[PDB]
Amino acid sequence: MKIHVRDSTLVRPSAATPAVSLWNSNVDLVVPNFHTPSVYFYRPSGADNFFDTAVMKAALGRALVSFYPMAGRLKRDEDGRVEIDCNAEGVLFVEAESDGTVDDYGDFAPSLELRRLIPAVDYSQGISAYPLLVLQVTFFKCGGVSLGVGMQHHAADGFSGLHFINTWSDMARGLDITLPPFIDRTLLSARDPPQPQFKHVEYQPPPAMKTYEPAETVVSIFKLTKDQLTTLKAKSKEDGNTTTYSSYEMLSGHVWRCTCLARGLPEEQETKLYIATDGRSRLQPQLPPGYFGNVIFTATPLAVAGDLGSKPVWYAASKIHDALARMDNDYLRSALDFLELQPDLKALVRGAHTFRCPNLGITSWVRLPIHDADFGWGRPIFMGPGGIAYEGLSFVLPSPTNDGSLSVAISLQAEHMKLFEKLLYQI
Repeated sequence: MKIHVRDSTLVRPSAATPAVSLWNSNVDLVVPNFHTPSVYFYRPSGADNFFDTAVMKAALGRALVSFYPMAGRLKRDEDGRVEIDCNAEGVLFVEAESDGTVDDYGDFAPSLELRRLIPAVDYSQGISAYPLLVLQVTFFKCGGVSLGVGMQHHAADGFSGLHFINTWSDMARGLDITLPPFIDRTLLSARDPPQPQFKHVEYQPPPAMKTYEPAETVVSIFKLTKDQLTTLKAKSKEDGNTTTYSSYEMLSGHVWRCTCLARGLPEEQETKLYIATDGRSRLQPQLPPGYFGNVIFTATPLAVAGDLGSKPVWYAASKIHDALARMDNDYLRSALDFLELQPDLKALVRGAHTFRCPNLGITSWVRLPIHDADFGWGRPIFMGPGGIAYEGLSFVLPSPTNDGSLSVAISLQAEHMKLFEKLLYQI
């Protein structure tokens, strides 16, 4: 596929905004130095102004008035802590055309081909050189469009990112803002003095394999029907168990169990699962609605591969449930204090090393309004991560339709992926 840039421009807020330095909490700092990628695809609606970029950019400028740190730059304070200079220098907006088609992406498995639909960022010129948000509208030969989004993680987590994109699309459709963002991350300050309660399992080194060989990773995506999910949830009754687990818990346990078997892990091999969890739900007092920043904490259940394999899915689901249950306000506040006492927070950012065999990360977007980004020409037919970076990461994506199906997108070694698919459908 050939992609050709027609125009690129910095879009600034359409009205005055505060000229301030925005503090980053410890949760805003334990994030990649990258732009988190996501992509939206849209089919032609028949309209004559399909994804008119003037409509797009005007609505973007309005949205940036309320989300003004999105238009800022990173800088460091005197002590070297990264903060957001809310200088309204603007967001990058790229209009692109492609000699390919939306059909060329098939089932939209989030391979690294999607990265071409998001603007590239040069990280070699220091942290202030690039915008915090980079956007690309690509016009395909077939008439379809992709919106590619690259969001610098210090500014916001997925929840705030979605808040922004859906606000933007509302404004493109002529609406006013539904949920004003709340901008003040000092609500997530550590206690003084920091008083950690635990040696937080989520920042400890994961189990290892004892040998490594090299592995290319493939990315696939698999749909599970409503019927299949219902059947899966009902397996909680297996072996006379009477505790019920949620569909989320049962599916994540199922994926975990399937990954272990697909990878042929030895029976005694330990495995750690990393589950992102939104603290907005648990922190006390309630964070204001529309809180703008990062509030993602990690639940990390542990198991033995042989036990996951030889026991019902609800065994894995129970581990997941317990690991999530313990993350109440006290535990989240503990984690903030734990971070405060770390000497180097970027050392805690998880990479490919974290999610290699035997471990796994599962991110669920099933609860989230990811398809509400209707800019006036319809909801997307697909929304996903813009390329799963490495082996051992998975995303659970709700259907764009109301058929109650979902998709598991996952990155595995190629020899593992085929067994994985077979096991996933043994419901």
